[PDB]
Amino acid sequence: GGKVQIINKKLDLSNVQSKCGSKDNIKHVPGGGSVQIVYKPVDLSKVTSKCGSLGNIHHKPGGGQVEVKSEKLDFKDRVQSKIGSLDNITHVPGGGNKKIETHKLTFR
Amino acid sequence: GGKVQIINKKLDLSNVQSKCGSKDNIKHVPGGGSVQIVYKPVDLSKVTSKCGSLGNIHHKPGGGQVEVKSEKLDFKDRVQSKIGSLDNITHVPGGGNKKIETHKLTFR
Amino acid sequence: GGKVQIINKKLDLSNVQSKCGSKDNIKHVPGGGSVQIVYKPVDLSKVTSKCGSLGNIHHKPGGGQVEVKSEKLDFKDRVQSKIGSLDNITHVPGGGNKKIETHKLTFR
Amino acid sequence: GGKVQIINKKLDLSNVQSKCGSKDNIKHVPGGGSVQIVYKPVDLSKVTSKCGSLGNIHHKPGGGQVEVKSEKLDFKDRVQSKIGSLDNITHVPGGGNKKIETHKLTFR
Amino acid sequence: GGKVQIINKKLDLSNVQSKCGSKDNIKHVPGGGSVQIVYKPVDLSKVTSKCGSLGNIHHKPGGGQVEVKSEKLDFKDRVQSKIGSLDNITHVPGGGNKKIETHKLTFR
Amino acid sequence: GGKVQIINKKLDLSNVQSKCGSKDNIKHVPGGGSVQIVYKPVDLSKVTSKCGSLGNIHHKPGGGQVEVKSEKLDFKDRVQSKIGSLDNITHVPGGGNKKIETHKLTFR
Amino acid sequence: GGKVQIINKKLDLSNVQSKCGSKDNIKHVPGGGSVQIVYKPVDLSKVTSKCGSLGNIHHKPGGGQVEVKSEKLDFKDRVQSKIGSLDNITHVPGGGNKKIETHKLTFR
Amino acid sequence: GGKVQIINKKLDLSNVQSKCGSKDNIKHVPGGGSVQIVYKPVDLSKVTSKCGSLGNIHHKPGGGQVEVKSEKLDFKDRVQSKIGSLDNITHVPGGGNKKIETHKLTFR
Amino acid sequence: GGKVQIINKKLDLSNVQSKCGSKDNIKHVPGGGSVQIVYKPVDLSKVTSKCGSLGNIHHKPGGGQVEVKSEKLDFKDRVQSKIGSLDNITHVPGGGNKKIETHKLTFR
Amino acid sequence: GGKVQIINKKLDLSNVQSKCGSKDNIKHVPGGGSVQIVYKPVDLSKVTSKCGSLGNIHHKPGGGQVEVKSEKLDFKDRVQSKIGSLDNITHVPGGGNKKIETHKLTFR
Repeated sequence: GGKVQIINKKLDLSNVQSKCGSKDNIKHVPGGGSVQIVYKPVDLSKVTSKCGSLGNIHHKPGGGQVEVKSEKLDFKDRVQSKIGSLDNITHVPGGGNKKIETHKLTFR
Repeated sequence: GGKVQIINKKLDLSNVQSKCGSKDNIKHVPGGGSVQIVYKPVDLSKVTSKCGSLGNIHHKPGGGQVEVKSEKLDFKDRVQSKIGSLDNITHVPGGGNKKIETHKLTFR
Repeated sequence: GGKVQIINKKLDLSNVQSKCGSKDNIKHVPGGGSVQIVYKPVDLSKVTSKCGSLGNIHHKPGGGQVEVKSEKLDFKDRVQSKIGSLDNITHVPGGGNKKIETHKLTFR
Repeated sequence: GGKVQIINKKLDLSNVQSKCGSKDNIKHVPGGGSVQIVYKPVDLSKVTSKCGSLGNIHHKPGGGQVEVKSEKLDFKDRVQSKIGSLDNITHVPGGGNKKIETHKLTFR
Repeated sequence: GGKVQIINKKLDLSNVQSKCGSKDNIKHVPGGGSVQIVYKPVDLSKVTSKCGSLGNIHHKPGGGQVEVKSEKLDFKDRVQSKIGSLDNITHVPGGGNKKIETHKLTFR
Repeated sequence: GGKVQIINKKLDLSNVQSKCGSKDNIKHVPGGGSVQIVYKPVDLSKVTSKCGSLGNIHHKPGGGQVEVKSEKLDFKDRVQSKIGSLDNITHVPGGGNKKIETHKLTFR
Repeated sequence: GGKVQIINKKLDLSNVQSKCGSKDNIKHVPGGGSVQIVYKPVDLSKVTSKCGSLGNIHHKPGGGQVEVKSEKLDFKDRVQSKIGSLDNITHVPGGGNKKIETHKLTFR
Repeated sequence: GGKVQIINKKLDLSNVQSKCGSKDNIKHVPGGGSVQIVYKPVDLSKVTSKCGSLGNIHHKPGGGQVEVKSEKLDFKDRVQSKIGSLDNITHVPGGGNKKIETHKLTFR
Repeated sequence: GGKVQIINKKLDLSNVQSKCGSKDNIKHVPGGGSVQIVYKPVDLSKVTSKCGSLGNIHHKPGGGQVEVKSEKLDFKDRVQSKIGSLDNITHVPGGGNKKIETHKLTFR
Repeated sequence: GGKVQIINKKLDLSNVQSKCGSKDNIKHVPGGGSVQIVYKPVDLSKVTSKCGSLGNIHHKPGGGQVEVKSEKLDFKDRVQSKIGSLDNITHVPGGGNKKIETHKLTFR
């Protein structure tokens, strides 16, 4: 018959801030003629502010409980592909350029 | 017969802030002639503010409960594809350029 | 019959800040004609502010509980692919350039 | 029947800050004609501020509990691929250059 | 029946700061025609500020508990690939250069 | 009574070309925030092709002619002005820059 | 009574070319925040192709002609001005720079 | 009564070329924050191709002609000015620089 | 009564070339923050190709002609000015530099 | 009554080339923060190709001609100015430098 006693008096808590930056995939692209791939971004982040909070309360003297919490996250991947291919490209951001060529020949 | 006693008096809690930035996939693109792919962004983020809160209360003395919480998340992937291909491209953001060619020949 | 006693009085807590920077994949790209790949960014970060908070309370004298918490995260990968290929490229950001050629020949 | 007694009085805690910098993958790229690959960034970072906080309270005299906490993280990788290939490239950021050639011949 | 007594009075704690720099993969690249690969950055860092905080409290006299905490992190890798290949490149950031050639011939 | 005799027979004249480049004042300016002044460009150029042509023929034996050809071109200039002034300028073509200031104070 | 006799037979003249480059004042300026002044460019150039041509023919035996050809070109200049002034300038083409200041104070 | 006789037969003249380069004042400037002044470029150049051509023919036996050809070109200049002034400048093309200041104070 | 006789037969003239390079004032400047002044470039150059050509023909026996050719070119200059002034400059093309200052104080 | 006889037969003239290099004032400057002045370049050059050509022909027996050719070129200069001044300059092309100062104080 044990006793748990938690007395809180005159508690003044303030300014508990938790901030995170932006997570943008493809943003602000004025360039062109490119290949930009973001392949499978997985986000399991956690931004948390706790201020004067309590957890779970479990008063179970002499009990035979079975508490099971399971969180199975599977990301098995079998990737046999062709990602991000770019060729036969002429890219001229400059001005006043003359006689630019790009030739490709292929025989099979 | 144990006793749990939690007394809270004169509690003044304020300013508990939790902020997160934007998560944009393809935003603000004035460039052109490109390939921009965001393939499968999975978001499991959590932005939480707790202020003077309590969890679950479980008063089960001498009990035989079976509490099971399961969260199965499956993302098995078999990708055999062709992602982000870009060729035979002339890209001229510059001004006053002359005689730009891009030739490709293929035989099979 | 043990006793746990936690007395808090005249508590003044303030300014608990937890900040993190931005996590952007492909941002602010005015260049072009490139290949930019972010392949599988996995984020399990945690930004946390705790201020005057308590954890879980478990008052179980003489109990036979079985508490199991499992978190299985699987990222098995079998990647046999072709990532980030770029050829047969002429890239002229300069101005006033003359007679630039890029030739490729292939026989199989 | 042991007794645990924690008395806190006249507690003045302030300014507990925890900050982290930005984690950006491909940011601020005005160059072009390149290959930029960020392959699998895994983030398990933790930014934490604790101020006047307590952990879990477990009052279990004479108990036979079995508390198991498991966190299995698997990242088995079998990568047999071709990452970051770039050839047959002419790259002229300079101005006023003349007669630049790049030739490639292949026989199989 | 032992007794644990922790009395705190007139506690004035302030200015507990913990800061870390930015962790950016590919940032601020005005150069071009290059190959830039960041292959698998794993981050398990921890930035922590504790100010007047307590750990877990375990009052279990004469108990037979089994507390097991396991954290298995697996990163087995079998990489047989071709990472970061760059050839047949002419790269002229200078100005006023004349007659630059780069030839490659291959027979198999 | 002198005699002037000019006999031309079997004359085959071809390919007499006279070309000049462009004379542009302010052309192809993607930059900004500048002061670009072209003050009084005077052009008296002459591009001429003559092929099998003859000049003036003057048959004046024993004459008292007065032939006067005058071409007076005056460009007297008295410039007491303020040309091309540019100040109190912040010019940031770069990206990701922080906290740039430009202050000017004047007392008369 | 003198005689001038010029006989031309079987004349085959070809390929008489006279070319000049471009004369551009302010061309191809992607830079900014500058002062660019071209003050009074005077062009009296002459690009000429003559092929099988003759000049003026003057048959004036015993004459008292007065032939006067005058070409007066005046460019008297009295410039007391302020040309090309640029100050109080911050110019940052670079990226990721921090805390750049430029202060000017003046008292008269 | 003298006689001038010029007989030309079987004349084959070809390939008479006269070329000159470009004369550009301010061209191809990607730099910025500068002062670039071209003050009074005077061009009296002459690019000439003559192929099988004759000059003026003057048959004036016993004449009293007065032939006067005058070409007066005046460029008297009295310049008392302030050309090309540039100060109080911070110029940072580099990246990642911190805390750059430029201060000017003046008292009169 | 003297006789001048010039007989030309079977004349084969070819390949008479006269070329000159470019005369550019301010060209190809990617640097910045500078003062670049080209003050009064006077060009009186002459690029000439003569191939099988004759000069002026003057058949004036016993004449009293007065032939005067005058070419007066005046460039009197009285320059009392301030050309090319540049101060109070911080110029950082390098990267990663810290705490650069440039201070100027003036009292009159 | 003297006789001048010039007979040319079977004349084969070829390959008469006269070339000159470029005369550029301020070209290809990637450096910055400098003072670059080209003050009054006067060009009276002459590039000439003569191939099978004749000069002026003057058949004036017993004449009293007065032939005067005058070419007056005046460049009197009175320069009392201040050309090319540059001070109070910090110039850091290097990277990773710390704490660079440049101070100037003036009293009059």
